[PDB]
Amino acid sequence: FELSVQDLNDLLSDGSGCYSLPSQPCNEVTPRIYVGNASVAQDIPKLQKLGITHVLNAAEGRSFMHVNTNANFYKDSGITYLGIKANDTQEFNLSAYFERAADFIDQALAQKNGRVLVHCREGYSRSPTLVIAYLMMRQKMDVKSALSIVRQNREIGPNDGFLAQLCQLNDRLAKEGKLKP
Ligand SMILES: O=C(O)C(=O)NCc1ccc(F)cc1F
Repeated sequence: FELSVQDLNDLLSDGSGCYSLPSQPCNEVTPRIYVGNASVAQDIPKLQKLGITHVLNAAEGRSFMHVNTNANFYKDSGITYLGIKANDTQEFNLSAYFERAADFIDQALAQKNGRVLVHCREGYSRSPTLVIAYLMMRQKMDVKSALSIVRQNREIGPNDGFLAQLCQLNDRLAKEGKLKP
């Protein structure tokens, strides 16, 4: 999938081939789904104002490359938490979590007042990958349309390994007849 990954890179970059970082801490990328950074995840007052009911930490961990939070952190607010201990590297198999994350997003949106924040450290690689996978798996969007819609609403940049994982997901869903044209 080296070309399909390059094709996805061309959709992320500007036309000069360069990659921009997020211009804001948090964005609603599709209705009731937000992608953001560590600071928004750790600002409970901000979360309550946005009306976030569910937080999916896609970078849970203890290092400087992780966000060191847990369900306890959110007990007082009544926010429902899910953590995934992922690393932002080309070899980390985030695809093993796609079903779990999609189920959690579905759980959040199944309540009419539900709003989910999917976040990582910068809201740039780990978290957008999960949202894109969700859109493909649960809203029948092909990878190009899903990545494009997220990228229109937030500067994102999944690493090439994550992008290769999304391409393999796309091939499987296509063949199973689960993608809209
Ligand atoms: O998966 C993530 O958390 C993620 O967003 N990684 C990108 C990133 C992390 C740290 C940094 F200083 C600059 C970055 F662009």
